[PDB]
Amino acid sequence: SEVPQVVSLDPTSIPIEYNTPIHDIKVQVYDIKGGCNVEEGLTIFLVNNPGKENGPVKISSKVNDKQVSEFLKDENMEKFNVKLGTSKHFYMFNDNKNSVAVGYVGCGSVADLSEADMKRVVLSLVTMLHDNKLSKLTVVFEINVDKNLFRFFLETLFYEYMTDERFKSTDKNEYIKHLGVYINNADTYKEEVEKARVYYFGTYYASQLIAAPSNYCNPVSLSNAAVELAQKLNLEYKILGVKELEELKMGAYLSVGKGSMYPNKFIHLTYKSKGDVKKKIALVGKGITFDSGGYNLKAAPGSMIDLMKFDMSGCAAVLGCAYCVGTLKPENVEIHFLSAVCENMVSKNSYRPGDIITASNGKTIEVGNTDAEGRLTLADALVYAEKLGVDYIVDIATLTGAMLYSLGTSYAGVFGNNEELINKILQSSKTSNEPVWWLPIINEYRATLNSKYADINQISSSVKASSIVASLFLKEFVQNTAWAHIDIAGVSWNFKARKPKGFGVRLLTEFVLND
Amino acid sequence: SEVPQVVSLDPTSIPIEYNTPIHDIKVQVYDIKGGCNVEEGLTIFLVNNPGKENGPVKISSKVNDKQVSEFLKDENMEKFNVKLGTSKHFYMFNDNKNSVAVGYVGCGSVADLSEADMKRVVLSLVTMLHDNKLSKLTVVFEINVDKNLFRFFLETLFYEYMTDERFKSTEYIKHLGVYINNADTYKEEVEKARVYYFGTYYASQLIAAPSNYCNPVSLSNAAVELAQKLNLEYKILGVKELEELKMGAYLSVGKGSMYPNKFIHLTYKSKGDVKKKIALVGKGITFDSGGYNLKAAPGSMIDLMKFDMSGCAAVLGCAYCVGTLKPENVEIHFLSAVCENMVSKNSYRPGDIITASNGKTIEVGNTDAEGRLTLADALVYAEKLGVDYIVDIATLTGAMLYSLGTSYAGVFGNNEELINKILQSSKTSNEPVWWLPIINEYRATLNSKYADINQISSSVKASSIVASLFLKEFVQNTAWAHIDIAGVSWNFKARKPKGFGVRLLTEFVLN
Amino acid sequence: SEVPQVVSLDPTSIPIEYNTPIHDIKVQVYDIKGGCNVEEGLTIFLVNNPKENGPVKISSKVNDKQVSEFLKDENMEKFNVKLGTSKHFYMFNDNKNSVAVGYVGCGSVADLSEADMKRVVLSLVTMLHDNKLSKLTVVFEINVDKNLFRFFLETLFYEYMTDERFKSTEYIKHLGVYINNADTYKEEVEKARVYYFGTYYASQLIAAPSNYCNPVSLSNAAVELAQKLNLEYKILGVKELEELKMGAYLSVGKGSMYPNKFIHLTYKSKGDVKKKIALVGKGITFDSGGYNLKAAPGSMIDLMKFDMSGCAAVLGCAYCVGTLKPENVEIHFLSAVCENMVSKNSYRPGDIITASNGKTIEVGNTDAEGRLTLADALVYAEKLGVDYIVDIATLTGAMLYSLGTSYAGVFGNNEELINKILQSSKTSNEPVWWLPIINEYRATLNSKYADINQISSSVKASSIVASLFLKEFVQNTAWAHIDIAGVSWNFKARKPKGFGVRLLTEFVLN
Ligand SMILES: Nc1cccc(C(=O)N[C@@H](C(=O)NO)c2ccc(-n3cccn3)cc2)c1
Ligand SMILES: Nc1cccc(C(=O)N[C@@H](C(=O)NO)c2ccc(-n3cccn3)cc2)c1
Ligand SMILES: Nc1cccc(C(=O)N[C@@H](C(=O)NO)c2ccc(-n3cccn3)cc2)c1
Ligand SMILES: [Zn+2]
Ligand SMILES: [Zn+2]
Ligand SMILES: [Zn+2]
Ligand SMILES: [Zn+2]
Ligand SMILES: [Zn+2]
Ligand SMILES: [Zn+2]
Repeated sequence: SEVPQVVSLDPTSIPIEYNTPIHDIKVQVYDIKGGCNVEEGLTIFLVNNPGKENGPVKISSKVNDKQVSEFLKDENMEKFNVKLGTSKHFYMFNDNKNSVAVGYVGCGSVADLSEADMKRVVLSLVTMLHDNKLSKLTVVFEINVDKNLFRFFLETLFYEYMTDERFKSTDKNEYIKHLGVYINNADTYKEEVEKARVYYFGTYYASQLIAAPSNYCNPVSLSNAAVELAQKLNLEYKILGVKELEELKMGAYLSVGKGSMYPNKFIHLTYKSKGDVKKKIALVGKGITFDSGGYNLKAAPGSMIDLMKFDMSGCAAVLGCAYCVGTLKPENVEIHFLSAVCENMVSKNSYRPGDIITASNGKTIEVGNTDAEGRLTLADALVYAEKLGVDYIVDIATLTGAMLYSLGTSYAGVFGNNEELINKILQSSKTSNEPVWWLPIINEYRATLNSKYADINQISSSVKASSIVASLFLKEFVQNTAWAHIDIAGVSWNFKARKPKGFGVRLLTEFVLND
Repeated sequence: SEVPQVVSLDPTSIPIEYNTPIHDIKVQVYDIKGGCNVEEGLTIFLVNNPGKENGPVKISSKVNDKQVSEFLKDENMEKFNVKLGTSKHFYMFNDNKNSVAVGYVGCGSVADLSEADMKRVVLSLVTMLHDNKLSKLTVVFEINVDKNLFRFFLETLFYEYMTDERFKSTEYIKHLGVYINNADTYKEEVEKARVYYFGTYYASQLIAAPSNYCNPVSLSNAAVELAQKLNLEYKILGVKELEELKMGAYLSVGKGSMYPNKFIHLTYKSKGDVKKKIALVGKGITFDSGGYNLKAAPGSMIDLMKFDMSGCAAVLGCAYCVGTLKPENVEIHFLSAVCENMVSKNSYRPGDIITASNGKTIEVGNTDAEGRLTLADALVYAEKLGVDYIVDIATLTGAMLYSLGTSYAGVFGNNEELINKILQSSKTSNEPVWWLPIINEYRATLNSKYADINQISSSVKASSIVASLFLKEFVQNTAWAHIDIAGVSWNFKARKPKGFGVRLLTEFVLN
Repeated sequence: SEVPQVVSLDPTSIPIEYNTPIHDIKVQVYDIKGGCNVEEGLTIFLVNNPKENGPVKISSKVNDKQVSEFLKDENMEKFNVKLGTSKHFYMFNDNKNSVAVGYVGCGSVADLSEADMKRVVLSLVTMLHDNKLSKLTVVFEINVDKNLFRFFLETLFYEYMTDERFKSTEYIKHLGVYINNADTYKEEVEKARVYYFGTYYASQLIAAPSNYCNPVSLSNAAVELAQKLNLEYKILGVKELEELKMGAYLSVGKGSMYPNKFIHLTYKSKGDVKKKIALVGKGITFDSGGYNLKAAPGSMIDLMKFDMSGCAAVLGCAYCVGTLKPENVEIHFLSAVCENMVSKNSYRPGDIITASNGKTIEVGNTDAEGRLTLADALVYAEKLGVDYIVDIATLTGAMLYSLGTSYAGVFGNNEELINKILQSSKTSNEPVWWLPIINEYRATLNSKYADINQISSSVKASSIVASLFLKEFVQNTAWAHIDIAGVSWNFKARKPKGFGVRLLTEFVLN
């Protein structure tokens, strides 16, 4: 579709980098039991010291170089400790009279690294990659990691190493071309390499969409990006416009976008396996391209209206999952990637606080607050999802700011109507190392959504547990299907690092794959 | 006339039910001095006990049933008391060996029940109707009530009994019996109560109706339909006509709305010599966002602001009653400058200087004080009609909640006699109103440096008075009274409108 | 009796000025008929034009040719009568003596209101403050009744007077009045002087900072005043207050370094008493709001020395009553005085306390301390067996949103008493508007654990809710309540009005 402009300078597409520097890195995996070769670039050892905290550095691996081995001997390394995050640079000449660069990153004293500890290690490693024109990196694992944590290492490395310069003009300014990995039982880890590279881009793709400003990323331009992505992955796609949405009676969703200059666009991507189907899955993401709050404008102190381009993070995660799925191509499964995309703006055309609107399932809704627009969009999307006749419906959304008060910035919350699906989401959490916590849908609060005139209240008057109340509202639009709700309002944006996380991509993909 | 839409799913008319289940209730009034008979349905005795606070229940009236009488002996009822709001249900077999349902509502210990108390009696009575599949209700009055309070009982019964389900997707009684002393005089109050009931309930339907349904176009269409179902003269002034009349203050407010301004002018004329011409003016803001002075502050309650046309709803509800009852020797003008206060590129700005139809220039200090601007141009219009009385009713100021609260509306004005008539009408209609002053000392704070007058005050925080001072500037030589119903229009506890003003304005017109 | 100190530099008494320069002003009142003489000082004509912003015209005959020439229509039409506008010129008279002549515009409306007359006086006083005059002469070319005339003199005296007790690093001696029917107005002159000081005495107490005016020193002041006027007096200390079981009032004062002090002054007539009145004044020397601290924007904690304006008004009334000495009445001047502070000893939000009438009270907001002190004061008052009880208090900030800064609110349980107040408002020219005690709001004060709530959680009609509360503490006596929170302090002029002295005095005398 054509993107409407106010001025000719208004951008008419989202800039997207497909071919990243990371994709050009050749990755080699070796077994430690054959010894380490130390040559060009930077060679880093991941070292810990179990039990003794801040203990001295010891190098276990055999180094196939007499000079370097002498340098890395215990007597020399004892002056350094393994405090998690610590790093050191070494400079020396090898057996062939060439200058080599060696070093280590401390992995603390705990034998089992959490997904957070791993991130801290990688961030230390990225520091060594930044402001250094290296042609090759070599990593030597002298720590115990399982296959999932190893993959997570690579993904995190690839993600943090990458730098988004899509909107830089006058302020720019060499990535490595080779990445060597030494690890015990290397043959058992090689399979994770390309999985990591695929999970990397799915996450980085979502990141680009979330980071892109609302004048670049609007409902028309975003849906366009989905079409382009589907075309590149040979996914079936359907983009529903206003005329189709009207006949489908999506009144709740249509109301939210009334005050926007950009018409509503409902994204429907489908991946179907070439084998007989055993499971049908619907993935629904909240896709508000900008959330101004509507007439309930985000004007209160700490409402953070400048962050509100983030409000399509759920849609981004789902599209990123679409990349991972359409690339890895899982068998015997059919997936629907769905998003009701629109923009919540203030206008003469906007919907009002107090308005009564009718969702596609016939339920009438009294809007008590226009800044609770996400559940309204999701309502019509959930009805759409169930109509597809699937086994699982999973939605992911930056729905409630209360999540920052419940689980904070590290853990997402999962709600649902089916315990087994919840457990499946939680298993996907562990294998993707994207932390999620199970929160209740307390039915005692349901009565507060009883409207005097409408079928149901959008919001509660009394209950301050908005994350739970919102889940109660969504559950009203899934009649008889296993359904889960993931709230990523707290974890989607990395506040200290000033960038998106692309949270949800790897989690949803593990869910699809391990089922 | 055609309602503009953004999407096809947008409503283009206000759903209105005219024939309610309350209209299907056959009402009979008997005199108690002949006996009560029971039989079918539920029979409720309104009882009290003068003197003793929680004194025993004593059924004094004669019951035309040996069984029911034996059950209603003093000794049997002695265990019950008459605490205001107390209710009980009884089961027994009458002389016909048929199961009958009997009970009572406690009417306290005071000989003269108050408006607030009578509503408490009714609500307790309505509770008995909501959870039971009854085909008939019988109410026996063993308390003293005058004709007005009796009518009030019926109105309040009818109002609280009726349930609005216009906006829901996913068994009323058919008979009402009333036993009462001096029944023949109370009989005429019945159909008057039915008329007062709907005028009130018509108003509430409009107010309760959300702002996507009730817009300046649909509301004015509803008024035309009402005018046509009665036979009042009607004319809806459009933007073009309003421009020719130079109603700039009124036109400014609606600038940011997707709905064109509609000025409602209804007229009732008696078929005889007119001795009094009256102009009723209702504030008709279908939705009040506040304009660029957006309602964002804690406690501004923006999601309620569909009620900001309660003044118009009150005026239309009165038009129905007047249209139905057809009073004599009067000519009534039902006026409302309807528009919507929205945020847009076309909206008017704080600081803007606008020109009223009487030529006075106005400096806008706050866009959320928009009611008095539409009223100003409506008052100019009303006085040009050459009337004897101008009365406006409006949800104008939030300060009312801090002055009089949620029960008592405030009345302002430039003529004591007119105020006295409004206060009198407040008594007989049982819609409480308290007289508040227009303090002229505060007028100096409406002096502008550039415009002829300021919209809002600089220093004074008594906005309900300051607003009254602003309104008075647009009535040069006609008795005028102002009724602020911003405090009383919405029943917060019940989460519904009161339809406040309909009965007051009708009592004012009739008498 | 002895005022406690934290440091030796802390004040131990309220400075009071009794003999003011106003008392040194010799006032003569002449009839306009016969013409006006202009010989010394300033002569101001009070002129109107019944049109708007119309020209100035002097109707009165001036027995001086030079001034007459200055006052001819051709000269005066250059000026206008816009309410409060003034001009004055210096010139020589027939005797070649320096005189000053001018006018104050009185607008275009024939009957001046109390607000209008104040703007006129303020324009008059402006000329007084920047001219070294020996004599002011005011010629009334407007119509004023006896009451408005006396009100003119009181307001003139009050605005003219400058309080300088707290300043560290030449009033006129003669006042002349030309007015039609001068004889009927002369008797109002000395009454004005009395009403002025009663108002000024009160203002002196309100303006006095909270470190000067504390529970102890304020009660000490009341005794000093009571002795000068030969009124009997009684100051109740904490021990008495404890034996009287005044828990509501004692609770509020718990966090203060200053012990609670209950002021009880009594005026008795030599003639057989036929009416007994008790006047109750809110006496909070400082109101920080307690643990419910006044910390919200616009809570104006720096004003809160005014929170004893009610007590000041009562004492101001006591001066007038003791001076004019009315007959056949016994008046009781009451005030439960204390301070509302934050401390380890303070009363907390939530506390349930017992008033002297046995009613348990759940404290929902420590800043609503006024009604608690008033509760035990009203209980004390009824025990005196009086016919009328009138309390006057800076009780609710909501008054600023109802009536504003000019009209005080009056509540009550007896229609005749309220009307007597409303009439006193008319004759004292201190504006008061009747407000309703809505019984339908009473149910919000039903405590879950106490007999009654201190405040309402829902209803925002604070003045009415507070009226319902106080109503619970008067069982069988005519009682009226005057909320002067909005009108007590003159914000524009940055000073007290001493509001209520003249109102209550007119109530006692008439
Ligand atoms: N009680 C009540 C009332 C109205 C809105 C909410 C609410 O949860 N609002 C959310 C919203 O705007 N959804 O569209 C909302 C608000 C803030 C964030 N946020 C996340 C990170 C930083 N801020 C996320 C979602 C709740
Ligand atoms: N001084 C000044 C400044 C700006 C607004 C007002 C003012 O009176 N605003 C009113 C308004 O919006 N009129 O259109 C207003 C405000 C609130 C309510 N309210 C009623 C129930 C709950 N709230 C009603 C009317 C006055
Ligand atoms: N419900 C409830 C809660 C908390 C305070 C009040 C209240 O009315 N408080 C009054 C008080 O502090 N009394 O001691 C009070 C009295 C006067 C003002 N005022 C402001 C400016 C001029 N005067 C403000 C508050 C009521
Ligand atoms: Zn929102
Ligand atoms: Zn949102
Ligand atoms: Zn408004
Ligand atoms: Zn309004
Ligand atoms: Zn206080
Ligand atoms: Zn106080």
